[PDB]
Amino acid sequence: GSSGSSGRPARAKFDFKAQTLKELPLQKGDIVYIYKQIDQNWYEGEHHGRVGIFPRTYIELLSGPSSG
Repeated sequence: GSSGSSGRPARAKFDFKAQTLKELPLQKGDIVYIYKQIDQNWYEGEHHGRVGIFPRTYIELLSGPSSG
C-alpha cells in the first residue's frame, strides 16, 4: 500500500518565498523532507502539501533518524 518514510529530515533555518511552483516556501523553524538533491547548493522536498526546490543554505539537514 504505502511506504515507510520518504525524504530526509531538515529544518528551515530561514524563511523562503517561493515565486513559482518549481520553488517551495519555507519558514524559520518549519521542518521539511528532502526527497532528492537538485544541485550542490539546492534541494528538493515537500512542505504543506507542496513540492518544490530550495537552497541548502536556507535549510539544515537534521541529525538522528536515518535509515537508508
